[PDB]
Amino acid sequence: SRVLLCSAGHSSMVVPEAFHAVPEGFEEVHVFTTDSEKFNPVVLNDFFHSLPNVRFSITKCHGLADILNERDFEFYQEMLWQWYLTKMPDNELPYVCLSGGIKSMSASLQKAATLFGAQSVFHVLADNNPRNIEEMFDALQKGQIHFIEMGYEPGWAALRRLKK
Amino acid sequence: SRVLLCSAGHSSMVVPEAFHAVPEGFEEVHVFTTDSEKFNPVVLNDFFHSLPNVRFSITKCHGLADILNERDFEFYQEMLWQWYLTKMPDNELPYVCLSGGIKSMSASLQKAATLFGAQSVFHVLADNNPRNIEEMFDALQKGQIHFIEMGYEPGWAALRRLKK
RNA sequence: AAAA
Repeated sequence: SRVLLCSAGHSSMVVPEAFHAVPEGFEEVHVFTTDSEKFNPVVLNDFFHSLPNVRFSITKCHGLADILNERDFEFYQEMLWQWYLTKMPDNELPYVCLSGGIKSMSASLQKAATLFGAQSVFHVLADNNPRNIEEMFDALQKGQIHFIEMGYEPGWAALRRLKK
Repeated sequence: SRVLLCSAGHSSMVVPEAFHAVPEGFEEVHVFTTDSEKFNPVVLNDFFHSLPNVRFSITKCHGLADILNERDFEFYQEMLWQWYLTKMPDNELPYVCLSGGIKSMSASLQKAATLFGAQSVFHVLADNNPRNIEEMFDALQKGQIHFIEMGYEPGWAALRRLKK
């Protein structure tokens, strides 16, 4: 199974855009984000539940709305890394999109990909930042969505073993 | 010399906020950004023109307006790391603010700090994102500007010698 | 998705 791992922020369209980084799409899409109300899950649940062959989940860093100090970041990172281990497939490395969330959320996800492994680690950028699924598809058909591979990450099998 | 190194984006207020990460201020602030016309330095230059004793410079990634693909990122990263070596002080590590620019710009800056060294690597966060100098001074008074330390970076003395 |  191809599995996509993503952080999310306010812009609802980055995870859907990231879902199109690969022609086949993805079998599983998993999101990690804060408890902030600046993240609205409804658009994500609507779109991904309407796709037939896709397992979708949103995991919140429970009790944390914002990363405002060092303890917040540490708590977020601990929850993200355990989440990464839980959601990644058993016989393959996941795909990882970094574009969602705040910079430090994204950098923590990059570090996780480096330690545990990622088949692909990528940014998605949009010329005109589509606001909804219809504009996303319009942007895709016009070649206005760009995917930037930051690099394959082998990770350490000695760390992937720890998921048990 | 306390020196601040910063990526810059379209929110012109992150660098003047970062200037206040340390009570004694910075003797030098150096900014690196893209060559896109969507970069308006005016409010940035206003702030440091009212601190004429601070050494201040803006360096552009000549020819690169955006990071749209892997070659764009790689060219950005090579100039950024050259500039980091050029700007960092001779006998102590610089301070590094990560909050400006797009995520990939910021990740490349953090990698440079990891490699060449940084006394401090921090994000600057604002409760309500000032848009102008007066709003920022108000937010600083009221403690609405937050600073997150991501970590001291010793770097490698063997790489620092290469500024020769 | 250039302070989410």
